[PDB]
Amino acid sequence: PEPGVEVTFYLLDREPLRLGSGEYTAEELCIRAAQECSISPLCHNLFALYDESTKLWYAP
Repeated sequence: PEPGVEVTFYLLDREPLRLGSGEYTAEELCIRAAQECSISPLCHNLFALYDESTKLWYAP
């Protein structure tokens, strides 16, 4: 609805990430999310981004 970027998490205990302006790559956002979800660096390799409305996974 409202303009902007909203990266959601399946854990309701964590606030969804918000962005307003800038240029970013997928890996940077993945790292930022992993910091919020307290994922160890050894296991962040298994995670990525996905879009429900388009059924497409972003490249790294």
